[PDB]
Amino acid sequence: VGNVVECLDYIPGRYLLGYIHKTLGEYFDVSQAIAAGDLIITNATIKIDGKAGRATPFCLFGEKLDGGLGKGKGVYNRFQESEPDGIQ
RNA sequence: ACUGAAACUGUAGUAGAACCAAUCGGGGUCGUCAAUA
Repeated sequence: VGNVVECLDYIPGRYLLGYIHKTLGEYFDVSQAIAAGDLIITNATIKIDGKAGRATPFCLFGEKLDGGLGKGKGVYNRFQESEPDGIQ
């Protein structure tokens, strides 16, 4: 956007494609696999619990003053929980 | 169903102005000393 580039907080799988070509392209036709769907390289997301971190579900809601996942409390799964009495 | 490329946080700017390390002072001159028996 003009003279600034904003950055993602994950690595998209397309950036690893050139590495997939370089390392494995001699063992199979990588381009053919891509076209056929025989290859998936996922996004690289932050490692949590020793595994790929999973994008925070939008069905989670924080108590606006005192809650949310950053505050570690007052997090409601609105797929399963009614909105509390008097708390936005 | 495929990483954009390429681009010097540089350019100009005197840590300086002001402030006496100074003020006063004849290299001079006279009475004892000591405490017992």
